[PDB]
Amino acid sequence: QFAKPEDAVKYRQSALTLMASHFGRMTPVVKGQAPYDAAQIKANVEVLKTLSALPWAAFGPGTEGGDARPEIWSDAASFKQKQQAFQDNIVKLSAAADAGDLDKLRAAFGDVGASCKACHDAYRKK
Amino acid sequence: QFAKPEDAVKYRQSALTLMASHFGRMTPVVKGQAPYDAAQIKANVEVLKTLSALPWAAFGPGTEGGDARPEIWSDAASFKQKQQAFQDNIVKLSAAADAGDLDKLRAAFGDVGASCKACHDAYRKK
Ligand code: HEC
Ligand code: HEC
Ligand SMILES: O=C1O[C@H]([C@@H](O)CO)C(O)=C1O
Ligand SMILES: O=C1O[C@H]([C@@H](O)CO)C(O)=C1O
Repeated sequence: QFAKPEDAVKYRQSALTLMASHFGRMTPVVKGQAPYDAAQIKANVEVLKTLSALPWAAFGPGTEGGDARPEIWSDAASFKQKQQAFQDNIVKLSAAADAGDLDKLRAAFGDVGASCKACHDAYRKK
Repeated sequence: QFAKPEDAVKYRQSALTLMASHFGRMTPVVKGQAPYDAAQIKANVEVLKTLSALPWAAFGPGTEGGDARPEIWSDAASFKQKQQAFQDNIVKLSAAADAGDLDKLRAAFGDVGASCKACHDAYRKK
């Protein structure tokens, strides 16, 4: 859906900005510094679930640029496994949110954050 | 969820970039220049539906900036009506996509696009 590679870069950077906001805004809740409203979090994690599937289609062939390392393309199977592990951890976070349990939410939240960082460590320029 | 007003601006600009891509990528389909896959469009419009609810929470009090006109805040009821008309037209587009009918899709698509432009004409700086 991108006329030029710059358009895919702009897309993925916007998707990740959104995804970072919907993930990160829950930090005060999982730390206990903001109240835990199970319905509020369930609804936010549903938004996060939709957003977290979006970046990966915007790393198609020929869309080198931004802070993406070229290894995303030359090691595509390994990149796909990092994105699928991440997505699997988002499924786990959805489960916790749907269960309404702050203990499970905080554990699932930490797993997701670990998966974000692991991908960045391998595939994001510094 | 925004530490500073700049963060709300960055959010809404990223949300609209996404929303513009999920709307605009259907232009070749509704013009007949790309094939119509009812399931493909249904799934894309579901993504668009989620994204099209996101910008409005990022125009909260004190988040003046970007290309937002100050009238968004001083005429809040009129801005809310433009965003709700837009959202209602997205419901209509979802209905058409869910029905699998290219004729209805193209009409609903044009209604949504009209609603985007009407808001920009009143509330977006040029
Ligand atoms: C690989 C499978 C990744 C996972 C999982 C996550 N991120 Fe990521 N991120 C990745 C890349 C390759 C890049 C660079 C994209 C580019 O072309 O520039 C990024 C970048 C970011 C950014 C910066 C976005 C920008 O506005 O320029 C942020 C804020 C970010 N990523 C956040 C983030 C979060 C919160 C994640 C888990 C919930 C996450 N990423 C996962 C690769 C991957
Ligand atoms: C008011 C109810 C709006 C509706 C409906 C739509 N848009 Fe909009 N848009 C609006 C404002 C006030 C602004 C400026 C935001 C800012 O703070 O800068 C915008 C901006 C855009 C942009 C530019 C985003 C950027 O990256 O800076 C685009 C591409 C855009 N809008 C697209 C768009 C589409 C496709 C819409 C209908 C599907 C749509 N907007 C509706 C206000 C409103
Ligand atoms: O909110 C975020 O969380 C991840 C990471 O900091 C987790 O360690 C990331 O890259 C963000 O912007
Ligand atoms: O794709 C878009 O459609 C609307 C508008 O052009 C409809 O007239 C807009 O502002 C876009 O970026």
